[PDB]
Amino acid sequence: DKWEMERTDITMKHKLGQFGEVYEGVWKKYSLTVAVKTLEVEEFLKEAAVMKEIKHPNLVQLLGVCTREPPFYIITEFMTYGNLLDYLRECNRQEVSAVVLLYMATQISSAMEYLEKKNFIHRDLAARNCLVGENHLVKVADFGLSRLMTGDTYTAHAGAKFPIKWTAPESLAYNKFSIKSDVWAFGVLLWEIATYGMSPYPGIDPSQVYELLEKDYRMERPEGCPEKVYELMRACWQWNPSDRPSFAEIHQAFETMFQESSI
Ligand SMILES: CCn1nccc1-c1c[nH]c2ncc(-c3ccc(N)c(C(=O)N(C)C)c3)cc12
Repeated sequence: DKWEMERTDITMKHKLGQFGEVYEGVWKKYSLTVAVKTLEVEEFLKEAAVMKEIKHPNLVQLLGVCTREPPFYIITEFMTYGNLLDYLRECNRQEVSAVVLLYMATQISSAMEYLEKKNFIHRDLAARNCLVGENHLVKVADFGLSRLMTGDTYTAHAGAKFPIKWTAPESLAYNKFSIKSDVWAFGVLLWEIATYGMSPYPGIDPSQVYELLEKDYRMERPEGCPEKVYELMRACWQWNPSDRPSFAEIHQAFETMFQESSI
């Protein structure tokens, strides 16, 4: 297809390794700095297939694939400032102000509304899996997206391990994932943003989080976080998946807040 590329079109500059086999590269023809994911086989090739169907300003854009013979490449745009978590921790808070925080939440929710619309599920939404470009542009990392009709559920493989503090209670107890477990994770992401990259449930060991969530314990409102934003967080953390808002509802709320904060 139009996506298929020659391996020799790209030269690798620097290895980037929390994301795995991921490199900074050069698309020589365009003098363009790119990101390259290299390599099981069938899972990797499906990743590439799904990414061909993703087209949104706030999801990392696929540029090309090398899938004919090993070693296999997935080539995407390069996000200059790296992951959002480290970006928030290291930022100038006078530059990355409250309105900027709303702007980033609006961008992420836009991408998630798109996935909700297009029957995709993320399953690993967190600040570490969002990427930052110039001028506070934020894009959701989309290399591990899966096909799932919005409303349907996925049952994780036996012995699966999750990032507990981002993981919805139905996922923790029953290994069940849906768009609503993404909504839960987004709530935790909101908290990460509001705190400029604090670790969620600070001091609480992961193995004790589920029992607390049962008892209706939730994280308290972060310092300086608007009540409207915290109410959205808490709506995302509703015990019953069906009681949580949709990303369409969430995006509309943030877009309104961002427009009002600008005016
Ligand atoms: C498919 C390729 N891929 N797999 C995972 C992420 C990306 C990626 C795509 N586009 C990217 N654009 C930029 C970066 C990037 C750049 C600099 C950085 N310091 C970091 C960073 O946060 N650290 C801690 C290594 C991340 C990663 C990706």
